Amino acid sequence: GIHKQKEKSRLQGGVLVNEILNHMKRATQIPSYKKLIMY
Repeated sequence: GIHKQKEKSRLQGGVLVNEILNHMKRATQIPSYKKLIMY
């Protein structure tokens, strides 16, 4: 699964997805965290 109650939303929900992308992308822009999980 990749959605909680997105179904409830008709079109507006779409915008939500877009926003999410930003956050995710930013993550790849800062792989520094890798060091943490790593040794």
